[PDB]
Amino acid sequence: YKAENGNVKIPKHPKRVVVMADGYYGYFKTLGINVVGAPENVFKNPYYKGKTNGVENIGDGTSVEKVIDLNPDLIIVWTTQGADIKKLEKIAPTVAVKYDKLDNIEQLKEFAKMTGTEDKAEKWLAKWDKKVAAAKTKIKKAVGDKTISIMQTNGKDIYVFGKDFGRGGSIIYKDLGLQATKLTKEKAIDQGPGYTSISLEKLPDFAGDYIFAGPWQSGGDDGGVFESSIWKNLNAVKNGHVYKMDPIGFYFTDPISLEGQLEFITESLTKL
Repeated sequence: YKAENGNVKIPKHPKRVVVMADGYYGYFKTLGINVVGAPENVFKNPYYKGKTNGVENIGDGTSVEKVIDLNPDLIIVWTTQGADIKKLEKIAPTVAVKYDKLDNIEQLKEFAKMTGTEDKAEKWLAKWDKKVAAAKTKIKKAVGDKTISIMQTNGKDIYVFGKDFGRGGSIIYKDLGLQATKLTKEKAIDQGPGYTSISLEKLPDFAGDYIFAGPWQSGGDDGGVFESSIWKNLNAVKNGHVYKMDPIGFYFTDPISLEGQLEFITESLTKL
């Protein structure tokens, strides 16, 4: 059908897709499309491997040779993935998808039109819109109108995320309608491209009543922030309103990964 990389007619009702874009794997596994290969991370996501990977192979997303051997019938990859968009076309209809062009929820609706299973898609949106109801209440009835901030650490820099950049932020601020610090909203939501880099200095400005902290990438030095003097000085840390966050798990935004995401947020704010 139509695409950012020229209209390259796709076979309706495929049966062998190679999701080159890790992020979009959970979207196909949910819709029903049979995937035949996905990059590294896909198997490293808890929400994924944790319970899904019947017949899919690996490959970081470069070896243009491993892609053929899987004899796909559809090659769906990010526009800026990194692999030559022309070469992959030499294997099977290759549909390039612009990163963040679409939404997060709407992005699954597209992958439903592109294929031909809207009935399996609309079936999910029902379950989602439903879980949210429960959660939105249970939460508000257990946290009132406090301030919840999502932030990750990278060296000496900290990224206090808002509503537009992943990390459950779509869940926290949109799907849950929870409020953040007047500053997190002022620079990470009502402005920023989704996040706001900071330092150990600018922290008691963002740190809300509850924190969803966690490292930037799995395996490595936390930077010394979570082990700093100002971080443990905060009020949110004291009361015990800090919940680590698995980066590999919180990096996706597909359906399967969101359910686990929101679910984590829920118990992390309803326990006594």
